[PDB]
Amino acid sequence: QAITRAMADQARTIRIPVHMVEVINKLGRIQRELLQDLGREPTPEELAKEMDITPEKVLEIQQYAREPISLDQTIGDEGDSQLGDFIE
DNA sequence: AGGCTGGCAGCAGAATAACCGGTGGCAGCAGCTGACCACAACCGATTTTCTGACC
Repeated sequence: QAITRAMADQARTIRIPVHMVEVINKLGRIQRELLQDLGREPTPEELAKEMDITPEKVLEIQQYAREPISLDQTIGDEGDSQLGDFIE
């Protein structure tokens, strides 16, 4: 309990609370188990009717579940420039 | 009897899974307002300046 609770509290930059981390993990497991059986990526309608929620709610959860990229990686593959100098 | 001098050798660094309880936020909305536009009228002189009669 302590390890999983603290991993939810500290694993992310923009902190997501524990209950939304629970529903993100549940949506991930549901999507993986449906993708294995279908042979295809499941639609938001199929995920929403599986998890007993709305497709808008599924889209909001998949919106919240995104990690930031970094400003310091060299997006020029020659290494001369980094990403933080290409932002207006 | 060891020691501290000497190269000698080796190395760091820089550049090019779920429950339960509780508690506070919050948004939605009837329901006092209460200040506020806001038309819309209505008058209070005001000044001009004819209008009308006076002898």
